[PDB]
Amino acid sequence: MHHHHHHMTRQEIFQEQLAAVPEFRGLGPLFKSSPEPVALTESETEYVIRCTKHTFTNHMVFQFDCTNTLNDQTLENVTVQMEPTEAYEVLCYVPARSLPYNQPGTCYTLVALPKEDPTAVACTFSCMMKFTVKDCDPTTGETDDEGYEDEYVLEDLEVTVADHIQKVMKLNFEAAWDEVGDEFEKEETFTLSTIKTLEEAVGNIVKFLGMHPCERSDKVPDNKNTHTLLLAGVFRGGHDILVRSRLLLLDTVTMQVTARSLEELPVDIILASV
Ligand SMILES: [Mg+2]
Repeated sequence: MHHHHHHMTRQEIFQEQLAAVPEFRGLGPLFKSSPEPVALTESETEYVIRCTKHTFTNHMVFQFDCTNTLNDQTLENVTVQMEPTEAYEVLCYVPARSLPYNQPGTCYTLVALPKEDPTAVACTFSCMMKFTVKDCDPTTGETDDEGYEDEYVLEDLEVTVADHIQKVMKLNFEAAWDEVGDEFEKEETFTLSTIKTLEEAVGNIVKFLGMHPCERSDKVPDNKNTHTLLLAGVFRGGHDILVRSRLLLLDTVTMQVTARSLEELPVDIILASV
């Protein structure tokens, strides 16, 4: 046999970084990280704040990679305070100790996932940078050690169902469907009373759920007013979540959505979210 060398993935690298923060020691394995960050300030403003969402089994860590672009200040003890609309609970802030001009640094916010009503995955967080400002001379580097506390309002951060699911390919959706079986199979019919094409309905569902459309089911053929969308993912904690939507277009769209998993909670989440 030929022996390959292991190359670390993006997820393995984040896992290593996060396992090195003492506050995150008991979170269990990293489940997923958002494939691209979100900017929480407008372009060409004082700060660049790039947020990556890291999902664990029962928690989420929000990583903020932060740049102070102003040459007449250094920021210290920087966090991004987060206030949720729903029952996510902030547990810990890990600050960036120092943000000198044009030297990026990372802070984190740790939150628990909703316990009492675990289907409540949608949440909006009001975000505010909190920090100490120390004036410094742009040319001399000289810093005034008498700092003061300040804050800076950021854009809201949205968390959705797509943050709790990792997309996964299934080449044979029906085999996967059968393998999971029907112990927690649930179906709900939804009326999409504003939507007048199958293409819009399918595109919207695929984007919202953040699951993988199997067997080219994200492509609607011409001459058809019926269609079946087949979606696959893995829910946090490692169990597959599979969704079938049977859509019918008559003036507008109606659909029968069925979900299967070995775990009841993701099925409930899909149906509540859609
Ligand atoms: Mg200034």
